[PDB]
Amino acid sequence: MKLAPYILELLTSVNRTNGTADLLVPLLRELAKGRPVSRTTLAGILDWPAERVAAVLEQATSTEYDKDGNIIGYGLTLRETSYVFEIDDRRLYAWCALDTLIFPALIGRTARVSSHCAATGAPVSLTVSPSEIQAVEPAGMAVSLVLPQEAADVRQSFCCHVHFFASVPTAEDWASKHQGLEGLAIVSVHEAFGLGQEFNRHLLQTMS
Ligand SMILES: [Br-]
Repeated sequence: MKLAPYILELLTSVNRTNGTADLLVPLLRELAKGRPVSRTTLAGILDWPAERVAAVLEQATSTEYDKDGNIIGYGLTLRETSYVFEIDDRRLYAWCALDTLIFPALIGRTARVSSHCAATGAPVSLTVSPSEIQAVEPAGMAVSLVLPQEAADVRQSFCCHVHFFASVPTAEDWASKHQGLEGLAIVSVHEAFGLGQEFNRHLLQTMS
């Protein structure tokens, strides 16, 4: 299917102010270590004033913080979700299925991803590296997509609709009961991974 509209809107929703991509990659790499991230740690990595870190994050409405005010979630998160995302000996989580496909390339590490089919509850898993997917179980695994909204919180408008399914026919049956969602579409996990690759290429091309 044609994926340009999805790539365009996700980039628009993710890149709200200059420096967002510059901040996002280092942040994901820090979160993948499995501990909360302080704004001063980010400031030092980037060579920015901590105020500026704060300004970028403030536009990032969905950002999750802990009781200490440290960052614990921005796409990749320490707070439990339906999408388990493990890097070596650290268990992390992700906000949605497409996230699990995108982050390995940005972090530079291979992740073991696991979840359950949104329609049937069957366990699903795969291994996602920066360049390819492997051990897709079951082999016909699928993903749902919707068109992201520009002036909405990304979790409410996109992430909550983007799931894994046991198969394409199972996903399509599920989708038949989900009208009024702009751009709702079912793709194989392979097609979704390719969408992630194209998104990443465009995102990285906007960094320093
Ligand atoms: Br198009």
